[PDB]
Amino acid sequence: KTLERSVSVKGLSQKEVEADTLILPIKFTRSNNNLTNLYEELEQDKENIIKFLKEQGVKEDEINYNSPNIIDRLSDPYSNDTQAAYRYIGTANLLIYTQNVKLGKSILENISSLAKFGIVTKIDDYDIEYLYTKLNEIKPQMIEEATLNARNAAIKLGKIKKASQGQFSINNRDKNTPYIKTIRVVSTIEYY
Repeated sequence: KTLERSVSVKGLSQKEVEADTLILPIKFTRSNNNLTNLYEELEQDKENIIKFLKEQGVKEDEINYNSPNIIDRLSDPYSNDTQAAYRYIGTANLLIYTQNVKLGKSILENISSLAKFGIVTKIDDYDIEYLYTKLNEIKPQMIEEATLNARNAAIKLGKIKKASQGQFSINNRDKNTPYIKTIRVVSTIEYY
């Protein structure tokens, strides 16, 4: 004959949420034969970048700044060699950390405007972070939802044989909407 029967159902919980944290590092660099002048040009770059960031809606207290990293190459432009350069190169980093995640898009689209001033910015897309830092806080209720959805398909009637739960996934909604995240989990329940 047959020795047992069971039914398995996958329940789905899916939610779009708004990222609550944007981390946006803006690197900029200068070279100079004179180190004091290198620092003066980086400081003017810094002031100009901050003024641009505030025009874009960033507040002072969202902008962090570590000491610039200077490299002494021991070079001189007077030297007639194929690799002559300025003695010093320095790189600085204005690190934006803000809950105002919807600003990122306009900062990135407009930061090219600072070429005016001779500013050379580098923004690495790999290091721009849009995070939903409440991710772990929300998982319990979405697991419960997915498990309840599974139970209701199963009703739609013995005990449970095996229950399991995938890992959560978290994806950008759109290519052009990185501040909205789509969170998903699937709970698999098997009943007799």
